[PDB]
Amino acid sequence: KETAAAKFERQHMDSSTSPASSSNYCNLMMCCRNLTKDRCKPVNTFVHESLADVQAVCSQKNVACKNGQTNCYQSYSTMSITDCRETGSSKYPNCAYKTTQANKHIIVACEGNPYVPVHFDASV
Amino acid sequence: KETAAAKFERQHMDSSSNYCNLMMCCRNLTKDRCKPVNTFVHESLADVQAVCSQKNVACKNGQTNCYQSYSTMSITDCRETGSSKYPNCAYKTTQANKHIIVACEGNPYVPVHFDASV
Ligand SMILES: OC[C@H]1O[C@H](O[C@H]2O[C@H](CO)[C@@H](O)[C@H](O)[C@H]2O)[C@H](O)[C@@H](O)[C@@H]1O
Repeated sequence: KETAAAKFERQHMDSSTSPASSSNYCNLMMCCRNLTKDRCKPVNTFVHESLADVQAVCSQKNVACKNGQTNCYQSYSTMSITDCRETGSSKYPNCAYKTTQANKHIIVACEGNPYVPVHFDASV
Repeated sequence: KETAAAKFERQHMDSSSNYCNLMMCCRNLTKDRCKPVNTFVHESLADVQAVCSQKNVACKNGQTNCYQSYSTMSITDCRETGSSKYPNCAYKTTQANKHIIVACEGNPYVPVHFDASV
């Protein structure tokens, strides 16, 4: 008769392998979104909220962009994001990244009609 | 030419899979009925068993042998979809990082029930 301990392991345990762990999210994603084809993009943030909520930021808190422009906007709320940045040993075409999941406000630059995000400026 | 808007979506959007459908079935949780909800923990077995030595808390049923993990653990919640119908069980998969609460018993003292994630 299965023990209570083994029933729990059966119903609930699925330890991830190294290839499947979140720490490898950035390495897979920077590659599949084509951000490592020509050189290693040093830093890049992925945003996990809906597209509606991210597009909505273009009508939220207007802030200066790092480059000096003023078509940047910060979300009023924090958003689930994942920050990818090159590890010290990363070397093109073998780019490597440290994955950091977080909840932060995002700052995006907006342009066009409709006025939507066209550049990711910072997470704060 | 890919638009400026579409380029932003490619480099930066990753909003919100059949993981629950397969695991619920591989672990025999859909054998004669669809178990309605279940949670899988992706930490090592040793780290999960160590929770029985962490924060002692009351279980939902009032027992006093529940334990909450000091740290958040990577987990996946499996919830039956609205269309799910035995023998064609179907689940929505939601990943999270939360503290887990397990009831423990036995010698050695190990988890025997998943009570909640907080
Ligand atoms: O008795 C406590 C609860 O047990 C189940 O819910 C918990 O366990 C599930 C996995 O077995 C989790 O997915 C869920 O988040 C937990 O709260 C049961 O479904 C609940 O009705 C009980 O209250």
